[PDB]
Amino acid sequence: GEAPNQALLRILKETEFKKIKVLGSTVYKGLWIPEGEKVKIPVAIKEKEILDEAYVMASVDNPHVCRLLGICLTSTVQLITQLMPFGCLLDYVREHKDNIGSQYLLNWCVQIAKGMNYLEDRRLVHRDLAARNVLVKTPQHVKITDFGLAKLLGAEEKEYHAEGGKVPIKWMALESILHRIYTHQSDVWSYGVTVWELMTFGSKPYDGIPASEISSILEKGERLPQPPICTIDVYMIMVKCWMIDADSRPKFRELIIEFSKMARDPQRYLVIQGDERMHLPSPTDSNFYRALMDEEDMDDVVDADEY
Ligand SMILES: *[C@@H](CC(=O)Nc1cc2c(Nc3ccc(F)c(Cl)c3)ncnc2cc1O[C@H]1CCOC1)CN(C)C
Ligand SMILES: CN(C)C/C=C/C(=O)Nc1cc2c(Nc3ccc(F)c(Cl)c3)ncnc2cc1O[C@H]1CCOC1
Ligand SMILES: CN(C)C/C=C/C(=O)Nc1cc2c(Nc3ccc(F)c(Cl)c3)ncnc2cc1O[C@H]1CCOC1
Repeated sequence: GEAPNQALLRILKETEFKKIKVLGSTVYKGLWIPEGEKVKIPVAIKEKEILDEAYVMASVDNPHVCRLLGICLTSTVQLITQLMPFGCLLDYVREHKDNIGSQYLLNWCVQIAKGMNYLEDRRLVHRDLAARNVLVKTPQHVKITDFGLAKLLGAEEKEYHAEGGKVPIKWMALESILHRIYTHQSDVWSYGVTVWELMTFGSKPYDGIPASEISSILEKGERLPQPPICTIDVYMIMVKCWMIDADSRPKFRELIIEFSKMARDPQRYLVIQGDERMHLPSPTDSNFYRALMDEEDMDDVVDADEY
């Protein structure tokens, strides 16, 4: 029981949207033009459980998390958000398997963990983290989305018990599979899987194995394998995320740091054939920040903004 959520739910008129085109099953492309303000805000449009998803998206503000611009009540309920032009990261990495480099992959890892740590501070358990629910604003800026299964926790409450509903098994932590328990530390597990998804350029977890065998696979000790491009340093972290003890997994704030240190020297932690040739994103604020210090300190210098 925390502070009054004082977020503003904004109701939007049908007459403000223009040039609506479909994306698939429902979500749409579109343009929002607020009352005669003469500006175009590109938007996505998704068509009472949906009103919970709205409450959440309405209530979150952070550079690596999608915010609801508003809802629309005409005919049926519609969620309006900023259009992310490059779509979901899962499709993006598949689409650019042979054009993605090591700096990008590590930059996204940081950005996601940055978003998730935020959600942890707001007491939200996402419950459906995966590369499909990470979207691309620009190639070097990704955001977390899709709070359809998200749940808020009390100040008191540490876990969330589920009543039975469809959840993707191959991202789920073991406690979630066996005991229907959800915690920030189960989202950590899912984050590990998401990193595995990126480091294998959009491969399918446990490809071939059905969902029924999963709980029993993980009980036996087996995990996802070490991606070819991953040094033991990176794989270690993934495996740490998939540990049986929820409290022994990394913590999203720790994951920021671990991945941020690697991002200084991506070619030391990922070995991508043709990485010399790949396109590089803009230097990170952190990587810039560090070069401005004395050479003696730079070994261990950390940008406080990621701490
Ligand atoms: C991934 C395809 C994909 O994600 N496409 C896509 C989504 C999207 C969203 N998503 C969204 C989710 C929840 C929600 F409440 C709202 Cl309001 C939106 N949001 C904005 N823009 C999006 C764009 C988008 O795509 C782009 C590519 C073509 O042009 C748009 C496939 N997995 C689902 C498997
Ligand atoms: C992440 N990497 C794997 C690939 C990097 C891709 C990238 O930067 N792409 C793309 C970058 C684009 C870009 N960049 C840009 C940058 C700085 C600026 F100031 C301005 Cl004004 C523009 N501007 C316009 N279209 C683009 C389309 C891209 O890609 C489309 C077209 C074909 O494939 C998808
Ligand atoms: C920064 N440096 C470290 C290297 C730069 C790399 C780079 O730009 N790469 C690559 C750049 C690409 C590019 N750039 C582009 C830029 C401006 C434009 F107006 C237009 Cl139309 C296109 N467009 C399409 N594919 C590309 C593939 C690249 O790399 C792939 C294909 C070969 O191996 C990996």
